[PDB]
Amino acid sequence: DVQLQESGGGLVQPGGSLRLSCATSGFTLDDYTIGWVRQAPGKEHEGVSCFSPSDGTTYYADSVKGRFTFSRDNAKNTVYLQMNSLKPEDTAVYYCAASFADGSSWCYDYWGQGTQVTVS
Repeated sequence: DVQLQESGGGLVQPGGSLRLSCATSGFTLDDYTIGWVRQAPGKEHEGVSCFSPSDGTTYYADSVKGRFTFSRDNAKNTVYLQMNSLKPEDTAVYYCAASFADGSSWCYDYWGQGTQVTVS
């Protein structure tokens, strides 16, 4: 079955950088939309990025455009979130999330355990 595991969270300075990794098991990346969703206690979850293999587009939340960048290592089946210019409001648990690429949902059906990012 689809399984995801995030890593790389921690405490980072204001305006700093951090690179999260999501390792996968059970599928090839090109069959799925994949990306990142975050949730801070007290707020509903917020999509951060989502990648579609139908045309290779990555969608980003307006709040992170230009600061956060998604990438994949297709051979290693691992995806990444490169965060730059971190702000205190970026503090949240970050999940990598995926859906089978059939047009009905996107970065929704499966998620990992999450990794905490805390910005001072």
